[PDB]
Amino acid sequence: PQITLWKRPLVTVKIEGQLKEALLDTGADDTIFEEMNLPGRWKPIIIGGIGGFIKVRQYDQILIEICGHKVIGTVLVGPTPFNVIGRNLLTQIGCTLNF
Amino acid sequence: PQITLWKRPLVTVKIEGQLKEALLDTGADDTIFEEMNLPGRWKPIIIGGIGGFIKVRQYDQILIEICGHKVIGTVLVGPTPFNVIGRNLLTQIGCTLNF
Ligand SMILES: CC(C)CN(C[C@@H](O)[C@H](Cc1ccccc1)NC(=O)O[C@H]1CO[C@H]2OCC[C@H]21)S(=O)(=O)c1ccc(N)cc1
Repeated sequence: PQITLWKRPLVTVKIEGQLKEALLDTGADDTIFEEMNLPGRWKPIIIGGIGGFIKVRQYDQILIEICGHKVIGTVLVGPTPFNVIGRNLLTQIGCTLNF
Repeated sequence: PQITLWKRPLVTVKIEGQLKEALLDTGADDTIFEEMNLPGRWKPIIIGGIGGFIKVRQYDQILIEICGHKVIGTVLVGPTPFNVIGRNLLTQIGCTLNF
């Protein structure tokens, strides 16, 4: 689908049987989510953004279904004010910016 | 132009005679830049991100030239680690996400 930018690019995602809206963020290298449980072992990491840094739990090989499209990749879990889909996953769906 | 997301969507920008690379950020409501002087008065404001908050000087009706396209709108100046082009300006060029 084509998405304009007059409103926040929210999309519903299915991840670990959980339904959530997520922000298609081209400014995000990686995908981070609010607190929720996921499969496998994880590494603690710190990510930097506007205003400072936050500690998050790093998880690899996470299944997310995004607007009917399937993807697997790294998903970080931490105190983000919003769920964002970063570029690590936007690529796999062939998402592009266009103007 | 069509832009893939395997690398950061950086673009060269011209703003107040200054050349700058900026991040096309669909996760950014507004456009912010690192410290720089711009003409006229400004209002102090606070913006929120993943790491926390920062105070920035708000300027309205700012001319920015982006990859050959011209736009005018609000541009904030503050301690961002990167210059980002938020949705307040991404719309005016008719930028869209596509997958
Ligand atoms: C700091 C930059 C490199 C931009 N980043 C993504 C960006 O889209 C954030 C994503 C974002 C969105 C909402 C809240 C926090 C962070 N946008 C943002 O900070 O927006 C603020 C300026 O315009 C306003 O719009 C809303 C918040 C304000 S980031 O959050 O820090 C980031 C960096 C690395 C990763 N892996 C994931 C996210």
